[PDB]
Amino acid sequence: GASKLRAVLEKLKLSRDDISTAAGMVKGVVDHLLLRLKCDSAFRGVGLLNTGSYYEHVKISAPNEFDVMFKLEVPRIQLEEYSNTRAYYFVKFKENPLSQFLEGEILSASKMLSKFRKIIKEEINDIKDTDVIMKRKRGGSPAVTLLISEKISVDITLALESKSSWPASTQEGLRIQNWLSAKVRKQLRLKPFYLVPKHAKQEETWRLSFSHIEKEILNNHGKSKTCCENKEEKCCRKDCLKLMKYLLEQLKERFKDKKHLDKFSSYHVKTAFFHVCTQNPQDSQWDRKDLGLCFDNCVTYFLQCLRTEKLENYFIPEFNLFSSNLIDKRSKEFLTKQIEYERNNEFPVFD
Ligand SMILES: O=C(O)Cc1csc(Nc2cccc(CNC(=O)c3cc(Br)ccc3O)c2)n1
Ligand SMILES: [Zn+2]
Repeated sequence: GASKLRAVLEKLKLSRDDISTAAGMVKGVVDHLLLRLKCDSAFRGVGLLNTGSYYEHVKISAPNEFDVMFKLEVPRIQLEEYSNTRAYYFVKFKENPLSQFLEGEILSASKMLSKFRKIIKEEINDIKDTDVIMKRKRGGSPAVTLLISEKISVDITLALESKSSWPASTQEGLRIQNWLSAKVRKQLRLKPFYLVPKHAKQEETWRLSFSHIEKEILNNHGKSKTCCENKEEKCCRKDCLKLMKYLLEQLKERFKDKKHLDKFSSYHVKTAFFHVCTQNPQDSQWDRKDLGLCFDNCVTYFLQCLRTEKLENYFIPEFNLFSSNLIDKRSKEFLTKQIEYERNNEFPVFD
């Protein structure tokens, strides 16, 4: 079966590294937006989360779809935990550039997104080169989506940066100690945390964002410092993640007409994969000759999470991604049925 898996990985590589003028058209549009935003006293300290890398995708089956984050440093920050949710907070301070966005003691996520969208939609009209259009949708983050030329899309998210100790909810999270080490857990937690506008079921809440840590773990994934740097040390961690992302993206497209899978995203997949990496910390548990075995095990864990209705957040342990108060049993049982059929028929959806 692994020869079908490696064929799927071979086809996914042929669309990645290919010659595309889109990755430069995206960078040119981003730089335009970022320069205009810096003119405003509120958005003066704005810039990309990972500079040099605009080319970031949530979707592995949609190369034309890009996803960027615009970070802004919020000093003198003070958080207040919304309704014992563990993940959702209000933003309070300690005259400030964003004083124009305050409502009582709480920072308006709506009025901040408002000025943010306003500026962008004006910067698009000042581009008579390419036909950029601003799509407006509800959900907090992604804040805005741009369509360059045709069928080339960029999702821009606004994130507040706090160069201070991560919230008390994260104390027992990121259990990488027996895999990536205690030294690494200490280092990563010394990095800043990001907050994106996100509505909790109105309330002007901000949610914790760990996108920078995710990329950090994925680009240095072995117990060995030289994992995947030589022939003797070749693992299948990344290919296992790639395939799980591709399976959920394919099933989501298959049943776009129904509404059962709308609630599932690559984040449920990545959270589940990191729990597997923790459970199997050795590089010898991910040898490249075991791709079929390793992936089936990844599929099995994700399935156990759907059936038991338990998927702990990788960063905030008391937060369950699969609780009944977020995703209904019927939707999880539909996703279980589809994955079980695919696995039993050696993944036809991959084709
Ligand atoms: O924006 C949406 O609707 C889709 C979406 C994105 S994160 C989410 N749920 C979500 C709910 C509660 C607490 C968090 C905290 N963060 C993460 O655990 C996280 C994990 C990885 Br791996 C990568 C980046 C992350 O920040 C997240 N839902
Ligand atoms: Zn490796």
